[PDB]
Amino acid sequence: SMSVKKPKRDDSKDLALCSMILTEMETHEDAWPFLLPVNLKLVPGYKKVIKKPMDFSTIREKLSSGQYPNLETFALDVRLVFDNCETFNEDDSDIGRAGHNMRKYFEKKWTDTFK
Repeated sequence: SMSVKKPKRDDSKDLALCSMILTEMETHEDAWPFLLPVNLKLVPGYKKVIKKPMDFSTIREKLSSGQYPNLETFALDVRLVFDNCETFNEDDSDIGRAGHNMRKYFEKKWTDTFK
């Protein structure tokens, strides 16, 4: 509350550390469905159904330009990419499997870097 704060957790390396995680997600062999925005002209239904499209290149640009206020808003966008994927793709598809795999890969790196 006013003049009552928990001890100050050091957040000075968060930017650099999120950048490293995102590099690792970008270079994963199963990243290919997620590297670029879904083409809303060429994929029927996507625009209407997925209210908030997100992809790795859009996260990279937001990160590099100071549009994440803290590490939690970064994680929310990464999770949005996988939540979108699950909304549009059957589990038993190459893309649906890719999204599950990448979500796991991310959540481990997230815990090991910060928790």
